Amino acid sequence: GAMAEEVAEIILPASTWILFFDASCSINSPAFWSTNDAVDRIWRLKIAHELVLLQVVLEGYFKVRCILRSSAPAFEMVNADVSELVSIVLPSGRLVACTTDEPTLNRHVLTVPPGRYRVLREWSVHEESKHYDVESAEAYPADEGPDGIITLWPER
Repeated sequence: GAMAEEVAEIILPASTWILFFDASCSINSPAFWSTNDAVDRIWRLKIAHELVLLQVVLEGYFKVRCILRSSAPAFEMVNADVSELVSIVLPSGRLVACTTDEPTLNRHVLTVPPGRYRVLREWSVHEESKHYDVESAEAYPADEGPDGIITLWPER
């Protein structure tokens, strides 16, 4: 039960929002960001479960582990300070990430079967606050993090 099926980690800088979405989502195109009120249209995508939003308190470099799991995790993230159950729709199954600092990041996270997933966002503010002074992804200490874990399992 609760079997890890696919696992990957990304390390990226961010000052406010890390955004997870299907590669086919409108946010993954320049036309989304070239027109006004992109911040309102991000929130509408979140409301519509087309993106998942990872907020950070201050600018830093953060390690995010993403897991496709057969069900909800048997063990919570050990140092998590917050846990929220949301969902995401992935019409192509290609899960990618960007930030409001780098909208063109298009960072591949995982390729999962297309469909709708329950999503657990686990985040450690304590771990996040260790990494505001990280200069680069390469300088992120290998034995530290993840600052958060994003777990997907099929919405049934």
